[PDB]
Amino acid sequence: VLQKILIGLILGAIVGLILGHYGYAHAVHTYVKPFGDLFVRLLKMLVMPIVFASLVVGAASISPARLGRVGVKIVVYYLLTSAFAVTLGIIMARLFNPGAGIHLAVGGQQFQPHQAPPLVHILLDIVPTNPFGALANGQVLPTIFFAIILGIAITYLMNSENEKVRKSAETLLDAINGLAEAMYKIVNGVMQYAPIGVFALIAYVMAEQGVHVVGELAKVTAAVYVGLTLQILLVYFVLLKIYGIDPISFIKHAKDAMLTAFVTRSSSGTLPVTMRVAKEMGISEGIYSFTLPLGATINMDGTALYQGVCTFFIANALGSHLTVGQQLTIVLTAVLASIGTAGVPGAGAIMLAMVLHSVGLPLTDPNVAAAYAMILGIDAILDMGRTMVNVTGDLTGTAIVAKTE
Amino acid sequence: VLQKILIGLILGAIVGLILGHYGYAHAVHTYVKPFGDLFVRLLKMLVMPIVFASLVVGAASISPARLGRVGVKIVVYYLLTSAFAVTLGIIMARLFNPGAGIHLAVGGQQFQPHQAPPLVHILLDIVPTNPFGALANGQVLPTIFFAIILGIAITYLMNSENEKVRKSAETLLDAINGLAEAMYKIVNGVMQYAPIGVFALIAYVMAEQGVHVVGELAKVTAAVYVGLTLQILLVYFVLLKIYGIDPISFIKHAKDAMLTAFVTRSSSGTLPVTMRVAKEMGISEGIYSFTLPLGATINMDGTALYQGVCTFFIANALGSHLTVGQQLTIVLTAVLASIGTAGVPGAGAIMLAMVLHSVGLPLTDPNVAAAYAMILGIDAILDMGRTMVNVTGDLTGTAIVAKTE
Amino acid sequence: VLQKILIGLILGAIVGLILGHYGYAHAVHTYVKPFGDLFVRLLKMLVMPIVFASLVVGAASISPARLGRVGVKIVVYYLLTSAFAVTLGIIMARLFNPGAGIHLAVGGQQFQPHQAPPLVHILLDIVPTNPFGALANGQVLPTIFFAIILGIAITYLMNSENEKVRKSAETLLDAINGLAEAMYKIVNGVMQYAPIGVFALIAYVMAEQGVHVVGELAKVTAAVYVGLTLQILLVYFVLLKIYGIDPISFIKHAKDAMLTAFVTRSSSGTLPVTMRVAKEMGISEGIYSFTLPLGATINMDGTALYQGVCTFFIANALGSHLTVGQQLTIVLTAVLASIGTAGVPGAGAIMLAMVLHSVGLPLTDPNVAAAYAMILGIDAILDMGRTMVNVTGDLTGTAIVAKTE
Repeated sequence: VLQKILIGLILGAIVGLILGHYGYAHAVHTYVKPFGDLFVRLLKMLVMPIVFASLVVGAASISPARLGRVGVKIVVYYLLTSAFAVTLGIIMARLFNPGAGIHLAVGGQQFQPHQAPPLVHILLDIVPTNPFGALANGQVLPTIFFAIILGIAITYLMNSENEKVRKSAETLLDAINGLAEAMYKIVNGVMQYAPIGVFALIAYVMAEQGVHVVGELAKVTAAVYVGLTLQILLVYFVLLKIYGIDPISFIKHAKDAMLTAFVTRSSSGTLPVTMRVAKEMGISEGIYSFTLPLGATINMDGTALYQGVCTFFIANALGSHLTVGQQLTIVLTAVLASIGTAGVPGAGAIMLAMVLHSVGLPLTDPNVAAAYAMILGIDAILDMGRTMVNVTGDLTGTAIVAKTE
Repeated sequence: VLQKILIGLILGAIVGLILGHYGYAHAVHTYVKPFGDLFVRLLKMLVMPIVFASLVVGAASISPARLGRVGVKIVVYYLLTSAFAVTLGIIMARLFNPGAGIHLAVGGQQFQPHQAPPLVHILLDIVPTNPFGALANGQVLPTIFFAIILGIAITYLMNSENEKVRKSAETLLDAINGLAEAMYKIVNGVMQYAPIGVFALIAYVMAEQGVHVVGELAKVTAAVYVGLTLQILLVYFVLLKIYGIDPISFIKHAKDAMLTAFVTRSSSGTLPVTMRVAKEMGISEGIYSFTLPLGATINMDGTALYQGVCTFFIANALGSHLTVGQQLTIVLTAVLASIGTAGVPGAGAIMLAMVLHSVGLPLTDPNVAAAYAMILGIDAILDMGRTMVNVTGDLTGTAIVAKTE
Repeated sequence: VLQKILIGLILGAIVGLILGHYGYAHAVHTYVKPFGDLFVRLLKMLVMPIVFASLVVGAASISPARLGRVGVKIVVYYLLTSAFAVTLGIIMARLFNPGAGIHLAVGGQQFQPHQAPPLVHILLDIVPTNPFGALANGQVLPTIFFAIILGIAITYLMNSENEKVRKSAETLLDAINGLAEAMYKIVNGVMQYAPIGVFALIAYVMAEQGVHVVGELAKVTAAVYVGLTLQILLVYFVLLKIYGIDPISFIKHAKDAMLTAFVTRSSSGTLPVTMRVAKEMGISEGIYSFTLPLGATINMDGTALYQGVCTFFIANALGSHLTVGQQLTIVLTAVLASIGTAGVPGAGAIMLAMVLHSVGLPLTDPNVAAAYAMILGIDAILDMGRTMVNVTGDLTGTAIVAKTE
């Protein structure tokens, strides 16, 4: 499996890259990308039962602390891993270069989605209004919430005086587990397609946007991937070791999701695999159940590091000192944008504006707008990497709060 | 419990009221309404499983009569309680006078709701086309219907020749009961937040519309509340007592629903609590499972009483003789719009036009428009009261048909 | 039933027919059609749970072959039965004649549906993106797919070394079967309404379009019906008989679905009755569970026949030679459109264009557009017949792939 995917990944990225230089970009998109979609598709499909079932059951564990404790632990873990990652980006963007060379074609045309939901209508939006609707619409947040409340609820019912009560409660709680179980059985079968999918998936990415990783972009591309590489070593290997956990047992188990998350670019779409991985490394369904999903949307260290290295790239190709010292605002805003950024195909660059405006350079004065347009050119490239470091870091922390609680 | 809420209630009312007389209305809203929202959120959530689950189970009771009997009983009980209520509000509107004080500013703007669905595509719309969708979209009517057809079906399945058919039936039927059971477990938990919720809720209501209970409205305001008051004494207590049931054990057990319905204003959103109260006083799940939901949308004695007093208020501020003798039309159309009115936040005043134009005064002729416009200024206040009489009345007739059948 | 359904259909088709010849069409439509709608509503209701549940369960049978084998078989079966039907239409439309009587009214108006989703965005669209969304949205295909994958997934879970895995698996698998079981109990119940519905339903159709089946249209009408009849004897009996299964016993056991489908016109909405008929003749729930739905959208021998007799009707009123020899284009295109045509109210006529344009005469050349607009007059008439030969042949194919595999 891991060799058939790697065989696919490598020979793919190569087969792609050739065609992009021979001008077959469009022809890879009309013939190859679908085979790679059937994969992204066949994954998205498991996201909803798997997440749901494996968390109502996931209130197996001790309500008050376990969950509550595990939560407070991984939330603090998430925030720090995020904040650090942008700092490591901020620096990486100094060492390796963004780009001082002047951006040509002024006026790229970048729209203003200022109608950005008020923070209150987001936090309040975390409580479902129809667990069923929320359930049948994606919405892997309220769905998380309702699962927990339903789980905790089921647990209490089993400690009841009545024999009736605890019986029907265990019928349901079992049935829900049937699903939970049945779902992984699938994540496995539909993982076998991953080779073809992976190959076909990058065949597009490279033959469409790789054939442009040159100029100052090449510097940035590299300025990001190196920044990324370090985030794994300097942060995940470093925090794993001190936490009594084997870095090679880690990055060999999670070697499955690690890749899916890189070819798909959908952190959220990778969730079924990410969750099989956590399960297939013996973590309690009370941890990986409320950590990976809550994290498949909060912890985006990779995106944050990317947001840092990108604030400088526009600050350079614009001509500011990046408000030296007050680039701790970037450190902050990029942590705030991390949370927000949604784990869909490629919306980190979109949610990158909030940070850009915080350093002082809005997406409207067409110098900033036309420089941004260049970043968006090398984005299928940039994302892959960060959308790994995004899923990896969520496991790193599941593995921590694993041993811990 | 009832005290923690009562403390919050009275104290909130005062806190609000004062802030509204100092000009802090927009600050309560931006700050305090969300705590009251989180409450309504947390309830709206349980509305869908609770209704579904506790009704498939609800087909424990004897298919033919019980349901078929209890049904026809509670509809007659409902229609009359609604008719009585508007008559009682017409009386209450002649005695306590609405207001012959000539309408002020001419320019209210009220578009015509003529596109009010045909009765055909309303009755037929009671049969769901996708129980799963009807299930996952609110729609607590077709959902009611399916639940019963599912139950009754699960009932026949147990009396089967095969032991497998009867086994699986009892699996499902049980699992379903898990949810239902589990869902009340939450009604009790989420009930604990209510004090903070309640306080936060009226805090807004009063410091936004309470600080406007003046002019002719103050009369109408009171003209309505005194009517509502009687509707509890003269009808509910009187019809409770006569059927061999204790009015004080009633208002003692149903104290919870009554209040949540008063602050929420959501008759429908109060359904979980209301349904716990029904079970928390021993009505069989074969009755409160099909009376309260079907009642949270048909029986709205309060709205009809509020719809009575309000047709006159415009007949007074317009100079119409309230079409003496032919005000039996209000009596009818209000019983007809009662039904129609949906237990959402505040649509009694909207569904009022059906009754208004039936009396002769159309919502288009600027005089009526500008009359209506004032009533709608003091609505949060006006609604709270009738929202109570609305939930209350559903319990009353469920308590009647409790003893009867 | 059987005779009350027949008594309703016969007297109804007449009661209708009469009112039309006197001018009351619209009245039949305001008072009668609703009863015949409450039937179609009461069927459509069970198409979603009956389909899903009777197929997760339907992964009773041997994963590898059985399914796969059964699958490859029915598809070849369908593709041949379809292709034959049209050929049988072409012929039937050469012997019986469309019309050499020149189209009159030029000025009918037909908007070009050039936006016809690509075959790729249809085939990838067969895999759900949220089984729950697709569950709650019709989508009796994505849902078919996810069922099989959750069924097969559950089977393996049952042969698990753990006892926990195999317990919760059989709890779930049972709960699902409960519904599947319950859902047939209903199809029986709401099948009793059938005579009322049937009666009311042809009452409309006849008294609104029957009183128009005259002239070259009456010829066409007969040409399509004589053609359909022949598709039944010459292909269904003659293909049942050869495969060793009694025709009279087949067209006796499926006289139920056979009729609902003729009065409903919705092959898709008839499904629950079609599935009960399958079960009630003893086909394994692992065949009729994945042959009938994946047939209520792909196998439409009826539509296809009607598509050949129509492509001929136009090239006659228009005066072409129907591209003689190359009407095997139609033969092909029709089978291709048959698949596409989806078993809803009356859209075979809509999807007819693709065949027409392939033959040569597009729907926008105001001549063709006016011939076609006549065909669309006697449509629910033509539809009834082909919406039978449509379902009938979806069983015939399950009756073969029953015996064989």
